[PDB]
This record gives sequence, C-alpha cells and structure tokens, in this order.
Amino acid sequence: ELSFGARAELPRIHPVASKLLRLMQKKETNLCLSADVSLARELLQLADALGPSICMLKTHVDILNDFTLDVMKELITLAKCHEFLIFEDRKFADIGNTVKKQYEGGIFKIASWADLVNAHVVPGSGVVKGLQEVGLPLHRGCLLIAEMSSTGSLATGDYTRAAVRMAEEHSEFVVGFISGSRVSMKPEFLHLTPGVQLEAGGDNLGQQYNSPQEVIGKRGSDIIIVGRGIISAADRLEAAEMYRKAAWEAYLSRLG
Amino acid sequence: ELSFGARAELPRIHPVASKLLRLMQKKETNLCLSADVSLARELLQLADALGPSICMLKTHVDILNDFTLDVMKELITLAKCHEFLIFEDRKFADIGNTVKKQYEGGIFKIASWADLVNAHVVPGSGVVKGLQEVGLPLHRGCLLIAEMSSTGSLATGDYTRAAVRMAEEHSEFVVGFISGSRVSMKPEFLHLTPGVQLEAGGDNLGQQYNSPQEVIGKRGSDIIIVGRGIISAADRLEAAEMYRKAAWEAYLSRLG
Ligand SMILES: O=C(O)c1cc(=O)[nH]c(=O)n1[C@@H]1O[C@H](COP(=O)(O)O)[C@@H](O)[C@H]1O
Ligand SMILES: O=C(O)c1cc(=O)[nH]c(=O)n1[C@@H]1O[C@H](COP(=O)(O)O)[C@@H](O)[C@H]1O
Repeated sequence: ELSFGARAELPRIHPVASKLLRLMQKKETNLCLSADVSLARELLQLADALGPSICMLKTHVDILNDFTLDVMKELITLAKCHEFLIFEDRKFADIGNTVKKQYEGGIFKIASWADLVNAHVVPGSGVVKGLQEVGLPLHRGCLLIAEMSSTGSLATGDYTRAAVRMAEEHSEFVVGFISGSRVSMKPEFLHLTPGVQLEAGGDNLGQQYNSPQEVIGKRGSDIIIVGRGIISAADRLEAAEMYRKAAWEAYLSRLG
Repeated sequence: ELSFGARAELPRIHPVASKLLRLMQKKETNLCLSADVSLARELLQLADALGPSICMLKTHVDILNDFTLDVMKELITLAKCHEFLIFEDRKFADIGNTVKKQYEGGIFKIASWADLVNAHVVPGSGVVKGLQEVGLPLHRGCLLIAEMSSTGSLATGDYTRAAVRMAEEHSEFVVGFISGSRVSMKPEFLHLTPGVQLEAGGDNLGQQYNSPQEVIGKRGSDIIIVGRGIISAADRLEAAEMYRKAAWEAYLSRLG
C-alpha cells in the first residue's frame, strides 16, 4: 500500500487524480465537504473558512437558488487559494449524446468550472464516452458510481463489477469511484465515500451513515464525503476539523 | 386490452395519467416530441407547430442556453393551447434528501412547470420518496426508468423487475415507465419508449433505434419518444406527423 503522495506519481495516474493526491498529502486532508446549501454566500463562506481543512468541495449546482457563473468564478478563486478540487455531483445518467450537452452547455456550463463530475454506469459505457468528448479536451476527470449509501441501492454484485470494468477501460478520463469501500485493486483510482457521520444513524429518506474509521480504515476507501455532519453543526470549521482528523488517522493507521 | 380513453377511467388511474390518456385518445397521438434543442425560440416554435401532433413534449431544461422561468411560462401556454403534457427528462438519481431540492428548487424550479419527471431506481426507493414529498402536493407524476435504449444498459432482468415493484408500490405518484416494452401488466401504468426512428440505425455514442411498429405493436409500449428523427429533419411538422401516424396505427392494430 502506497501513501497518497506516492500514488500521485504512479505511471498511469490521471493529472487530476495526481493534483488531488498531492494536495491531500500536503494538507493532511482526505475530507470532501458536501456543500449542500441553497445560497451562494453560504457556499462561498464555507469554501473560504473550510478550504484549508478539505481536499475537495462537492457541489450540487442545481440546488443553488442564486447560481451564476460569477459565483463559480469566486469558488475557483477559493479552490486555487486554499488548494482543493471542485466536484459537481451531477450524477450524469443519460445516453452519451445527451450527457455531452448537459456537461458542456446550458446555464451551468459544468465542464468550465468542475475539476470532477460523476456518472451512473446503468446506461452503459456511452455515458462515459459522451462525457469524455467534452471532458478530455478540458483536462477534466470523472468518477463512476459503483456503490451507493442509500437503503435499497441496486449498485451491488455484478453492477459494482461493471462499474469497475468501465472505469478501468476509460482510465484517460475516469479517475475513480463513488463507493462505500475499495472496489478497484488498482491504486491509480480514487475511492470517495459518502454516507459518513461520526454518530450512528441515517435520515428519513434512505440515507445510511457509517463512520470515517469504518469506511477509510476497515473498508479501505480514500476520501470521506460529509454534508449534514458538518453543514448542520453550529461551528462548521470545528466539525470539518473533527472529520478531517478522523479520516486522516484512519488512513495513516491502514498504511502502518 | 383497453383503449387509451378507457384506461383514463380506470379506478387506480393517477390524475396526470388520466389527463394524458384522454388527450391521446382525443387527438389520436401517442407521440412524445424529444425537444433536444439549445434555443428557447426553437423550443417554443417546435412546441407551437408540433403541439397538435403530440401528446407530450419532453425537455432537457439543463441544455437550454437561454433558460428562464418565463420561457417555461410560454411553454405552458402552448401546452394548454394544444393539449400536451410537459415531461422534464431529468433522470433524478440521487438520495431522497438531495432529489427533493433538485426537483423543487435551484434555478430551474422543475416541479413548478413539469407535469412529469423521471427517476432512476438504482438508489433505491428513497429517490421516489424524496421526489413525491415535492410532487404529491404539486399534483405531479413520475416515471421510473425500467429499461434504457443505450448499448450496454444494465437495466435488465432483476433491475427491470425492481423498477416495476417500486412503481406499483408508489402508485400515488409514479404513473409509468421509461422502458423498451410493456414491463407492467397493470394497465394504469404508462409505457414511454425512446430510441425510436423509422429507419434502422443508431448514433456514435451508444443510442440504438427501433421502429414505432416494433416498440408499440410488437413490444406493447404506449408512447414513442422521438428526438433527432424529427428535430434533424427539414420539415419537423411532416416528420412529427409520420411518427404520430406510425405510433397511432401500431396502437390501433394491437387493440384489434
Ligand atoms: O455522489 C455522492 O456524493 C452521493 C452518493 C451516494 O451514494 N450517497 C450520497 O449521499 N451522495 C451525496 O453526498 C451527500 C451526502 O450528504 P449528507 O447525508 O448530508 O452527509 C449528498 O449531497 C448526496 O447527494
Ligand atoms: O428518458 C429518456 O427519454 C431516455 C431514456 C433512454 O433510455 N434513452 C433515451 O434516448 N432517452 C432520451 O430520449 C431522447 C432520444 O433522442 P433521439 O435519439 O434524438 O431520438 C434523448 O433526449 C434521450 O436523453
């Protein structure tokens, strides 16, 4: 098993994965903030204050009541200043011809500002081929959704294996997974795990939580994605630091 | 087998399904236009000219370069005038807590103008529960994606059966399917089938085509969804009429 810093140098590493792994090692963070807010001002204030604590800020641009491309410009300024990637959690899941347009165009122009996006594998590999036609020229990366945190998820068994094959066959663009665990044995791929809180529980709409120690330490994932565990806390900076320290020590203890 | 007009009166019919089935029978159309354009002016000119020929206009609001809520007000005026449903093909596919916000809020406010949306079933039934908490109060309907037209689709076998169960267990909100065929034996549910052209072929990104006669007549679906077969034609009105007559006759001939 290699450190994040050594994985950043692997022969087959994608440039976006390398950039991420280098700043994870530099900053001692494997925390992705899920910035699940409706106000641009709150998004930017969280990005600025928590930027030093995170390797990545995950957006849902389509829930931002006051989205503009200028808001995204300000988010990029903060991402460059504090050194984190921007991940738009759009979950592309249509035919290749459609997702190419959804990624490049419309009002969001996601590819213009998102380092990373993700896709469901259920439509077959055309979803990746469509995205990669926009994303490769724009030097972007993609994550494939191999496992899901929600109750009744059908992303199990052969489905998860199909996601890993699709990633490993599109390594020029696919840099890793949304998963609950290590699903690829190839260290070039990132594993990002949502459904994370320090305490046991869930929500009223099928979300299930596991701890940073469980998903990084026992299940072998790389990065925790945390929304409400941070966003609903009074002091979001201290909450981010709690999650960062938990995920980082779980990673170190797996390394030995 | 019942006519569209008789299905509109079934005891367990959803009001949105009933409205659709009545206008299908009245207008002799089971064609859904896939309005896959980037200009509001082209969207509205297609909606006005093709409105009489269609039961439904399917949008991808996120590929419109000049989206505003006032464009959607103008589309509703045309939908009311010509009598067709608006279906936003958003393919919700996240945890319930997230999709509720993606459906109601952000820039698009999809639930405010879309009669129908659709969802992938891969996250489990929380995706439907989250949507239905916005959609039920707003008297909307939802389609579940049981089968997909694209090469390598994983929406087969047990996955398709899971989509049908999830629909039949959420009948207060789910009114049917995106599918390639009849997948439910319950006549209250609508089957809408994309991947339709008169000629054999596909696209360069995994789209596969079947004819209206195949999907309505042999495979037992209700509605054809047609994009490029109409949109790329010179005379989009005549193309819509050719698809409408094909789908309608295939429906009549299965009815006997
Ligand atoms: O792609 C994701 O990040 C995602 C996948 C998944 O399996 N589960 C999951 O919860 N998510 C997202 O991660 C975040 C979870 O947030 P919290 O439950 O508030 O921590 C939400 O924004 C979800 O949309
Ligand atoms: O949900 C859909 O309508 C959809 C599902 C599917 O399995 N296949 C599919 O092609 N679609 C959509 O239907 C349209 C097909 O357009 P054409 O290939 O141009 O006729 C596109 O807008 C797709 O996003």
